[PDB]
Amino acid sequence: LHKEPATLIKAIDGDTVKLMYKGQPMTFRLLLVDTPEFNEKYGPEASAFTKKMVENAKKIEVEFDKGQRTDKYGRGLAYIYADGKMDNEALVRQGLAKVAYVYKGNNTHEQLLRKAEAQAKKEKLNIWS
Ligand SMILES: Cc1cn([C@H]2C[C@H](OP(=O)(O)O)[C@@H](COP(=O)(O)O)O2)c(=O)[nH]c1=O
Ligand SMILES: [Ca+2]
Repeated sequence: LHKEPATLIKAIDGDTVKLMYKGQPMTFRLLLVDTPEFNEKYGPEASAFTKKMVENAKKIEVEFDKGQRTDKYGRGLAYIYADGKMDNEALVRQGLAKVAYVYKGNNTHEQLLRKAEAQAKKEKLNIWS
């Protein structure tokens, strides 16, 4: 996989963000995770966590996987990095997302994220409390 440039347009919630990618605005949905909706328990914390990561980043990058690059809603499907740190993994490691929506052929980082979930779960963090 390859990292490509993007710039923040605006945070949306724990697992979606609006970025400018190849000069076009698009909403990105984070691969392989599910944060609670803003209206649910840990939803505000998930939203906050992603907002902070992307707004503080000097460099945002998007990494597509091998499979579909947009979903049925026209959202980009990617791993999103803030100064080299992957938000997808970070939200899971913090107990602010569950590994979810693991579809064949867009699952390159599946093991890495499950390992993070196992550790968040061992620590009883947030969702796992
Ligand atoms: C993360 C992801 C979501 N989706 C679709 C599946 C779900 O369809 P449904 O809306 O029919 O439930 C939806 C969940 O996204 P959200 O968790 O943002 O609601 O997004 C994909 O198709 N591929 C993906 O990789
Ligand atoms: Ca969600």
